[PDB]
Order: sequence, then structure tokens, then C-alpha cells
Amino acid sequence: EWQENKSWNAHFTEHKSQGVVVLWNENKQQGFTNNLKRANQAFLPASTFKIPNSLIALDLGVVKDEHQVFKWDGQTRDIATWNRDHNLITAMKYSVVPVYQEFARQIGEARMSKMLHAFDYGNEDISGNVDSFWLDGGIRISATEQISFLRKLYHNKLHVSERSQRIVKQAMLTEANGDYIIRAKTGYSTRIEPKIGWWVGWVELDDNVWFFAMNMDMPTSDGLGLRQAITKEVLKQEKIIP
Ligand SMILES: O=C(O)c1cccc(-c2ccc3ncccc3c2)c1
Ligand SMILES: [Cl-]
Repeated sequence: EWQENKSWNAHFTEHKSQGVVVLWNENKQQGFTNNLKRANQAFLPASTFKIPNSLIALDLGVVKDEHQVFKWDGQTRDIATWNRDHNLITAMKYSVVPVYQEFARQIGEARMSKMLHAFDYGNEDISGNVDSFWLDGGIRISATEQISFLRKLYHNKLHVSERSQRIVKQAMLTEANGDYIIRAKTGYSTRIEPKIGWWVGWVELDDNVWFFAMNMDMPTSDGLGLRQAITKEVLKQEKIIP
């Protein structure tokens, strides 16, 4: 069962923002959100799609391991961190689109489509460009669907090797200390309206896991830091992190 906690809206309103946060208590199998409607509204995954893309590239041998270097093609793009060599860890950390567009081309439409159906990922529709459908194509996914996919990955239940799933979960590592571990992936969709930011992942505790997925209206790149800020305020309010 799902519970709607509209008090979280305060964290969005304080920044004149609109969005949704969805949480899932794994131990209790209970979900919580500030907006049931938007939690079930499907959006472009944008760079959150690098989770399934990584999984598929690894399982098919397109990527040998997390150390294989993907060389910069020398074409200068306006994101400084993209103009250099990367491996799977750094490409994920810096959301390096062009590296993953190359992953997608080597996967191919047929294998990509079959894999996303096996993952039951979003609408499973890669209609459009094989290498950009997650940025301007037809694939859509909601916050609650993100959680369901993430839960399978955490439990190694996706239809790829255990090894592929362990490597991707390593690459998702975002923050860790004595209080919690966060494995997550950001997203920023700008080529189709409405422009939004994503943050999806989970919080590991000593004896529980809290999965989360949030998106928010992102008319300008200036509010990107709010994806994490708002999520952590919700996590603090719910006593999940200090
Ligand atoms: O957050 C992501 O996952 C992501 C993924 C791909 C691109 C960007 C991005 C693009 C333009 C920016 N322009 C200004 C400042 C920051 C910017 C970030 C972010
Ligand atoms: Cl790890």
C-alpha cells in the first residue's frame, strides 16, 4: 500500500519548485510520496537510462569491465568533463552522453529492445534513434517504475549475469559514510518538454534499504543541485539520514 505525505511539498515550495519524491521501505514493503499522480507519470529517463545501458553493455561484452578506457573523440563539447578519456565509473559519475551513445550503437536496436523488455523497463519503446531514444525518443518511465527496476537490480534479479549487476551497482556509488551508503544516478532532460531533473537510487542502512526516485521541473540548469538537496531534506525529515 502507498501513503501520500503532502508535507514534503514544503521542501519543493521553499525553492519555488515542483516535483515528486517517492520512497520505498524495503523491510516493510510500504511506499511514500508527496504526489501520487506525478509519481505514476512517465517521463524521459535521460541519464538515468545509463543504469540499464551499463547493464546491457556489460552483459553483451560491449564493455569488458569497469577499467576499459573509452577514448575522447577529440570533438570539443561544452561540458568540460566530457572532453577526456573515461571508464565506466567516470562516464557514469559525469553522465558522459557520447560514451553511452557509442555503447548503444554497439548494442543495436534489436538487442536493446529485447533487453529492456526482459527488464520490464518503462514502456519498452525505443522507437526513434537507438543511440538517443532516452534523450529525445519514445521511451518513458515513471518514478514508481524506477523503484521497481532498482529493486530488481539490488536483489540481482534482473535477467543479466550477477557480475554485470555488481559492476553497475559499484558504478552507481555516490556517497558513503558511517551513517549510510547512497547508490544513485542523476538525470537531466532538456530536449522535450517538460524539462526535468531526475535522481534515482537507494539508501543502504545497517538493517534496511530505502529506495527513492524523484523528478522535478528544471526550466534552467541553475536548479540542478536541488535534485539532491530536496531529496535529502525528505530523507532527513523521515529520519532516514542524520
Ligand atoms: O545531471 C545530469 O545527469 C546531467 C546529464 C547530462 C548533462 C547535464 C548538464 C548539461 C548542461 C549543463 N549546463 C550547465 C550546468 C550543468 C549542466 C549539466 C547534466
Ligand atoms: Cl561498491
